[PDB]
Amino acid sequence: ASHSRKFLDVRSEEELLSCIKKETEAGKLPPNVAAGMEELYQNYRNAVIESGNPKADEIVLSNMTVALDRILLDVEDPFVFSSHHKAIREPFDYYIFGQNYIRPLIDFGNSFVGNLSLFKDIEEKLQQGHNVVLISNHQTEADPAIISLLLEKTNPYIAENTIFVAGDRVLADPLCKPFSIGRNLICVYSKKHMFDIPELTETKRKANTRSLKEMALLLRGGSQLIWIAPSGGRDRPDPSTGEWYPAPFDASSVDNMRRLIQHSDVPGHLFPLALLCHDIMPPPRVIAFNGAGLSVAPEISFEEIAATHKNPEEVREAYSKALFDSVAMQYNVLKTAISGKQGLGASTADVSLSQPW
Repeated sequence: ASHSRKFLDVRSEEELLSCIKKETEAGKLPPNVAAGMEELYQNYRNAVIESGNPKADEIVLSNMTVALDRILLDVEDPFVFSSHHKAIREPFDYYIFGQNYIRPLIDFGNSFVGNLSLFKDIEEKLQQGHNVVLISNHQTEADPAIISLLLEKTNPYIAENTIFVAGDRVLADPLCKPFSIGRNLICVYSKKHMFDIPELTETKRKANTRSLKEMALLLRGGSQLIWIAPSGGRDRPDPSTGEWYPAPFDASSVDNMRRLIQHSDVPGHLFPLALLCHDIMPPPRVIAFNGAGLSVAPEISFEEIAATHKNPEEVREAYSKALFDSVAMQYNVLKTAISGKQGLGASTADVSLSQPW
């Protein structure tokens, strides 16, 4: 069994669309995957053309041709994710593939980074051998790429070496897998969906145990940069007001992360991180060109929280809530800069915004 390379011979939208139909009729694409490709093509095309980019036609055809080639390759021979997955960069550079694919969807012109200088401080801690965990919200299946693209110029180390805790659809759906192959990951089934199919819960636990043992081993070696969203899912708009805010954190996931970092025999840090990009690829399909925001702020002192609270349970919830409140402060600044149309004027004493592209 060899890989079919027909999508690479495509030279137009018509040939690209016919190639989907031709591969489907030849039985090489299940109907759901063929439909998802059509949807992906149309939505991506519209978003890039809608953006006004002078090179939209070329960009769409190029990026979609490669994407469809790589998706088909995964349908033919599905990648299996190791507990810890290192980004594949050779012989096909899946990291660059994913960067290039998402780049045209971000309106850099209206995108913002909060507290850039702190990402440099994060690099200096990693240079010292410390471990750093970014405690973040999560908005789209493309978060890792969006994070990486916003920091690619100023902090390429972070952009390429961050290890994302991720799992579920992005590691299973062939439309998403080629993107994930190009990222460093710790593969974990979310608590959120753990019970969706009860017959599979034990299998998921066992897999999460392997991944978490591997993550602890990595932390023992030091210099790890890990991203995790303790809400365990993507943010959703308020059902009443329609307003988007970071989803509440699972305080136990936070506490587990803090404990691992404390018991790694290596100095570690948890920083609150906010990301704003739901418009680009929103959760329940839809793709749009839009500005994005990323911000980090200083670590919360667990000691101070422990010193001002009355018992263990209250301390754990207060610590998670302090991280959440920082993420939400930062997220509000990004929101104010972007949908609030304030740009850099949204800056506050806690969040200094910049556009370093």
